[PDB]
Amino acid sequence: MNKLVVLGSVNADHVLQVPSFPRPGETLHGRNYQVIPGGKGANQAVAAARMQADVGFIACVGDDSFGINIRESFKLDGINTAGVKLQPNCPTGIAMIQVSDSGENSICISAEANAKLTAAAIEPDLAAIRDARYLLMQLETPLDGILKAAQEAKTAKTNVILNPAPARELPDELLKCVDLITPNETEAEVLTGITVYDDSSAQQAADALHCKGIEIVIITLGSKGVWLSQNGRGQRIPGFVVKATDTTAAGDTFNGALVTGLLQEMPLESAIKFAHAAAAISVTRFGAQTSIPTRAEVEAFLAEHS
Amino acid sequence: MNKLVVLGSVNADHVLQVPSFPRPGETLHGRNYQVIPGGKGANQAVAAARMQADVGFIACVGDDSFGINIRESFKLDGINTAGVKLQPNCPTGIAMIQVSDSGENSICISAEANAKLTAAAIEPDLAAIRDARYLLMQLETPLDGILKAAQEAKTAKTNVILNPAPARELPDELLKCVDLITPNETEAEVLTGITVYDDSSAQQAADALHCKGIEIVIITLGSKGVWLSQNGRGQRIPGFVVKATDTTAAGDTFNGALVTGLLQEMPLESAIKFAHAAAAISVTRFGAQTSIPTRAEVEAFLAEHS
Repeated sequence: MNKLVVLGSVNADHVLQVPSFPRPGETLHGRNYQVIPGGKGANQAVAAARMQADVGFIACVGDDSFGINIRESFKLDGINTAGVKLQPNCPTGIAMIQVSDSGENSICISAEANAKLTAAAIEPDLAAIRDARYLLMQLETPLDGILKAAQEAKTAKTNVILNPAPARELPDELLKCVDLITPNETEAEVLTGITVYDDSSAQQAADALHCKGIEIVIITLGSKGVWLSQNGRGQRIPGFVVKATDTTAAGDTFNGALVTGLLQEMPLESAIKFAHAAAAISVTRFGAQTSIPTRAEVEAFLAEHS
Repeated sequence: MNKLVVLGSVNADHVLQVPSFPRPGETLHGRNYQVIPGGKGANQAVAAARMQADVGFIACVGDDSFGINIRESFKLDGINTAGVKLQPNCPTGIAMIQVSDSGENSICISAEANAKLTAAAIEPDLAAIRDARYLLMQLETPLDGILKAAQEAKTAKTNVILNPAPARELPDELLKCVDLITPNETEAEVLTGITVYDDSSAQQAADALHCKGIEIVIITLGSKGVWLSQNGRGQRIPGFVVKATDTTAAGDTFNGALVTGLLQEMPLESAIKFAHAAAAISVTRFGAQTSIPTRAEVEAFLAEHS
């Protein structure tokens, strides 16, 4: 059997470059069309697996031949595709982003197949949920599904991780079942109502978060730190003075790596440096699944910086 | 060697219902995304194949898990996949059609493989174009690709029909090589300067075409019917007492069937009627390249009316 479990949303991002934004009536001729596999659960697991983790994936994809072009694409990169199930006649999720590239980006996102990640949808995967040492999830899947996964674990012990991305709002009864949380400043706020900008206010979030049954709270503060708190012990990790590049996974690899730390007996602070490496290497990289570096890398990088 | 030859585009239509017209900044959670096979050049050759004709297709697709599956899909519909030149390291051509649930639409067109079709790319296809009796083509692929196709067709006594879709302004040198023309209200002004809305105005635009070397001029106006102007000796034709819902493949079925008619020796006057049926049956079906009826279906339909 397996030891790491990702529970999340695979989805293809349809990219096309246009000369300007749209408007009602006419049509735009586009250029450089590409499809980049994406979606948190898919990133935060290919992120893991490349660091050799003993990882399993729980996600829902469609039968639109791509949906199958990903169930292997995964399976090769280490990952156990057992709990990634094919939804019949539903496509895997999508993003239609017409580009500015003249300004900002118009994103139109569907959830399609990702909407089948429900309570009854992973009753067979609970086996793996319990016998696993960890569990990783983000909020691109329905809570109804994100929930049974958490609850099945806690009762039969397993630390549970939640990326609050993409930002929304959660019920208390759930955050109690989380043994961490790695929000981002602009998200993090919506979970409590505390605009994070400096060290002292960065602390108020945690306790407010902590107070909801959460042991560890690591709010990414982006270009400068990783606010860590183990029951209130707030800190700071100055990240990496490097040469940045695109957004992409970054917070997907980061969170993807942090869990790769914890499995190989690292203490958190040891991992957060490790994570921030991946979050520092592949941010000179770009794309999505194209960014993510290997163990050989990050470990080498850690050495190259001292 | 096949009797009818179609030259035109291929599309993939990425339609996803949007609930609010896209704007800058933030995203959107649309629903019910479908991938609907398309492209003018492609509807019409599929239209043709549905009316049991001898059709071959000359078009460009891509490596895409579509551009291959579509070519295999063609044959199961009886198509000469000869000239279906494929494209290495390139996606096909696409239409990103955002609904608005409602208000207005956002169709967004991408170039891609519908571009390789240049004068030079159809050279071994003269073989097909010359000995064939008809040539059907539209305006969604490169201009210099058609320009050569029309002339060697004419010089090889092969009839050429030009669907000027989508509407654009064209040079001479080519219009001297057309044997028949199929525009609408919107198409005429871009080539004859006439705003054409009724019988007196419809005779005048035509002439300009006539003055540009075009004999048979068929200006179709979906709702009100078609104005033919076969050398000035012209008339008005009521296309069946019907509607138009997915006019997408409507004027595509019209064009596919009309040439399918003329090919079976039908008189000009009778084939325009023939198409008018299939369009009238096509327009009542939801969907785009799925809104196309079978021959028996159209033929039987004809009996039921008069």
